[PDB]
Parts: sequence; structure tokens; C-alpha cells
Amino acid sequence: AMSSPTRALGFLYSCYGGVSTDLPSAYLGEINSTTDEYVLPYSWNTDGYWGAYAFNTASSTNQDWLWGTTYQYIGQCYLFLQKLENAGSDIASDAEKEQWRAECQFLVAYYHFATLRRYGPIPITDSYIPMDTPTSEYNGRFHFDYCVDWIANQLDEAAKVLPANRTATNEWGRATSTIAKAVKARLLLYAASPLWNGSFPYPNWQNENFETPGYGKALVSNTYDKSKWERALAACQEALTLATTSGDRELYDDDEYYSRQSLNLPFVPGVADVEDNKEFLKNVMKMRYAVSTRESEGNKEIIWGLSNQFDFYSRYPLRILKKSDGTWHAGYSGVSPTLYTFEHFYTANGKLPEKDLDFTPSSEWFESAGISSREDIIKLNVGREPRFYAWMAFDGGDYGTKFAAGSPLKLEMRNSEMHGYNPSLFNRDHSVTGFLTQKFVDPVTEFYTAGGSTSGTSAPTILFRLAELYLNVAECHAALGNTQEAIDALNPVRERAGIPKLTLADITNNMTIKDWVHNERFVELWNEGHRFFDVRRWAEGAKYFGANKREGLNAEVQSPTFEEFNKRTTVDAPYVWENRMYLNPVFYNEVYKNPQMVQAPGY
Ligand SMILES: [K+]
Ligand SMILES: [K+]
Ligand code: NI
Ligand code: NI
Ligand code: NI
Repeated sequence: AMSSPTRALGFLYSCYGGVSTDLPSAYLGEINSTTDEYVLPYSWNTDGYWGAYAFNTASSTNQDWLWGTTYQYIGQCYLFLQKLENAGSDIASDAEKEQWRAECQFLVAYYHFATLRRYGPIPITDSYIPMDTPTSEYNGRFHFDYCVDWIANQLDEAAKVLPANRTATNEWGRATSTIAKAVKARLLLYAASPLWNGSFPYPNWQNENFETPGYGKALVSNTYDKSKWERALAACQEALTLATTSGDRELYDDDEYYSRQSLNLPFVPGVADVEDNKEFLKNVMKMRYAVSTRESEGNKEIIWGLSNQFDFYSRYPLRILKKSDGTWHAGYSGVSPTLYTFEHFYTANGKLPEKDLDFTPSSEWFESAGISSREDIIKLNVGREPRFYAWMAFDGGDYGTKFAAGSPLKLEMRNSEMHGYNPSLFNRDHSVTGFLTQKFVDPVTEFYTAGGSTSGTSAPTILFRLAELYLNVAECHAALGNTQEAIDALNPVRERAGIPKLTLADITNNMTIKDWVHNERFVELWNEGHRFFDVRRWAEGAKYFGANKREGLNAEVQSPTFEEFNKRTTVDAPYVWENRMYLNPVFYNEVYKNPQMVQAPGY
């Protein structure tokens, strides 16, 4: 696709340039910092787009135009393909051309999907568009179900050609059949969901002067279609089977990496480092490593990951460690897990705290657990599942392993001169809720008194991993009424996390199979850029993202007593949900420039 093999390869490489769009876990990104998982300080709303999307002040002139990027790279793909058709065998063999075409095909499909999941019905662009094209020829949005069918067919075509697995040798992760099928699986699952399968809030939203074959001017189905779940199940089953066979993927299950890295097991309240507790404590560290390790470190769970990194300082506590020069290593402490998060991670028995007969009643959750020398730890934070201690952090508990000059950092969230609220000292920065997260934080992370620090070796940012494929299959079985099979899909994820398996006995009028799947997803994929899309596709924006839903402790008052601090407090920022927020508004200019384009409803 130009004047030499090296040139053409470089051109192909540039086609992958858009895959970091809506990067998971980047704290300024709206798909990350606008959900009920966690909140950022309201004063941080001047930075990035998260504020606009969280508080419903996004508009056609105040938006994240990722559409611009995705169609930019789609064009780059078809431009490549066009040049490659005129390319001789001195550029690439026929077999290699086929590979390159499949890579571009996958990319075009993925880029469309990345646009679809944010904007809804989109124009299908399946060729290079010369800029002297008459505006009357521009495609408008195609009906959502038309879009789904095309993307799915494009992913299936690419999967026929692409290899199922590749060796990780550098930072360029090229497409596989495994990735193609996993994208399709997530696509069809989304398509079968309430928002796109019977619960779209604007049933009369439609095209004005553009037709979709099979649908006329309609844009979204307004009627439940069970066949969508049937096709989603088959797609999810296929993706899982492929990944676990020639994809050579398996859930990360190493219990001893911490040991090979010369680390101590973590402090967990009520679970002392003794022989009878080793399994639990080792599960805690396993779950820390599960989302912070390379394939070369032994992780074979990641299906698609990127070299692109995201910031950690935003989740670190305020004062980390006093250097020998008297100044402090410091974090921003802004990523602030909600009570919703602290109430929906499981108990040690694999149940919701509220539902668990063997767990503290909600009336006592904010009382001290009375743990000697760690009296700040409340009862809610004792007796939980390994994933909770792996990924969360709280007053009186530890942050990290080697964090503060080789030792774990004890959190003092009520201390205005350590990790607590104090605008005069820390300016904008503080935990909004009194909690923190340490997900993705490398256990080897260490700040040095002499200055400097290490965050250990870097890890890919996950786009797709295998645990998701289990959860997807589980969700399809649940929708179809296949209760045992839904349970069978959830259980490998539960067992790996060190909580009990579900049986039919666990499925009741107090905890349905759909409850279990959705909560397993909330936990396992926490802060991996899913909750944004999942709450939307489930059409539960009002329920989880609405005004006053977000809660935490009394963490925005200076130097509170234990009793003042530990009180359920509504997060004090103008969060709202309105139905227009299901969709990303189209850039003002695009709506103006394309006569066949319609704006999202309410924008
Ligand atoms: K790989
Ligand atoms: K407890
Ligand atoms: Ni309806
Ligand atoms: Ni209870
Ligand atoms: Ni228009």
C-alpha cells in the first residue's frame, strides 16, 4: 500500500492509531468518572470532559468528539485498502495482503462499534469518501439494528482470516480472530439489552430524509425481540470457546507471584497472616496481580490490551511518605469510591452485605469494628471478599505493600495533615467519600525517602479479558431463562476470586439470576470502563446515575471525629440523570454539514 514493504507496514500501523479512544480507567475520561462506581472532586470539573457528562451540561458544542477520530481512522483504513489494490507483489505476497485486509476489516468494524456504543444509530462508512462528494450523497444514521448486523458480519469475515493468537513482542498488538469474536460478543450483548431491545426512551426519534433498508426512517426498535438474546448467546459462547482453545487464554490463577517478588501477604482486618487464612490472603494478591501483569509475567487472561497507560496519582492517598528533605511524596486522592461500591462488593460468603444473614446489620455498618490499633476500621469493611481488600482502601487499613519506603501505608482519612480533607493544605485534592481504590496499583509500587520512586513494571491497559466472556455468556443465559447455565458461567469467575460458587438454591425472589450476573459484572470489571455502558444498555440511568444516588462518608469536613466522619452522606455536587444522557450529542458542525444527519434527542 505504497512504495515499499516497510512503507506499507508503516501505513498499516497508522490505521491502528484510533484504538485508544475512550480509554478504560483514564480518570479524566467520561466513560470512567461519571458512574456510580466512584466520584471525583467537584472542583476537578474544570479538567477534561467528565464534568460535562456527569452534570448534564454537555451539548453539541460541549462534547467529546470521538466520532471525529473513529471516522478519521476508518477513512485511513479504506485509503490503505485502496492503495493496496494497486500494489505489486514486491510490496506484499497475496497471503500477506489477505492478512492486512482482515486487519483493516476488523479495525473498521471496531471503530464503528466504538462510535455506535456512544452515539447509538450511526452512518455506516464502508468505503473511502473523497472530500468533493456532494453533500446530498452523505449517509445519515442507519437504524441501530442495521448497524449491528453489518459490524457483526464484518467482524465474522475478518475472523475467518486472522490468527487466533499472537506472541507479545512489542507495543503493537495486532488483530486476532479471538479479538474479533470478543468484540462481536460484546456488540450483540449490547444490542439485546433493554435500551436497544424495547426500552429506548424516544420511540418517535427518527430520520428526516434518509432511509434504512428494512426500516424506512426508523432508528431504534421499540419492541422486545427474544431472538437477539439467542444470537447474543451463540456469539458469546463462540467467543469463549475460541479464546480458551486456540486463543490460548485462561483466567489468571497464580497464587505465588507475590512470593517470587519477595512480598508479604497483605493486612486484612479479621484475617490474620496465619496458616488457616493463607488461601484468602493469597487470593487478595492474585486479584491485585490479575489486572496489573504482562503475559511475560504469566498472565494469559488478556484478549486485547494496549500499551497506552493511565494515571495512578489520581487514586493515591494525599501524603504518601515524608522524604529526607522534609517534603512529601504526594498523590491527588480524587478517585473516590462510593458507598454503592462499598455495599455491592461481596461479603466473604459471596453475598451482598445487605442480603447476607451472617453479616452485620446495616444499622451497625458504620460502628468501629474494635480492631486493636486499627480502631478506625468500620464494621462494613470487615468480613468482605478478597476482591474488596485487593482493590479498595479505607480509614485504618493499608494502602499498597511496598508503598511507603517498603512498608504498607496506613490510611488516616480523618487526619487533615495526612490523608484527610484540608483545602488550605491540599487545595482541590481530597477523597470525596472517605474511601480510596488501589486497583491496578502494582504491589511493588514504592516511594523512597531519599527521593524518587518505582511503580514496578508497566501493565497493558485492558480492553478485553477472558473474565468478561464468562460474564457475557452468563448474562445471555439469564435472559433466556437458562438458570443453571448462567450459574455455570459465573462460577469460574467466582471461584478464581475466592468466594463460594452459586447453586440453584441461591436463586430466589431476594436475589434473582439477573441480580447475580449484574453484580458479578459490577465487581469483577470495576473501573474497567464497563459500568458507563452497562447501566445505559440496561436502561437504568435514573436508578443508578440520578440525583442524590451517589453517597459516601462525611469526608468534606476538616478534622472530623470518628463519629462525625462515619455517617452516610449524599455526594454534594449537581449530579442528575435525564434520558437524553443515554447518547453522546453530535458535534454541532457535523449536524450542520451533513444534511442527512439527525441530532440525538434532547440536544
Ligand atoms: K497474546
Ligand atoms: K462485619
Ligand atoms: Ni416498548
Ligand atoms: Ni445483613
Ligand atoms: Ni442536518
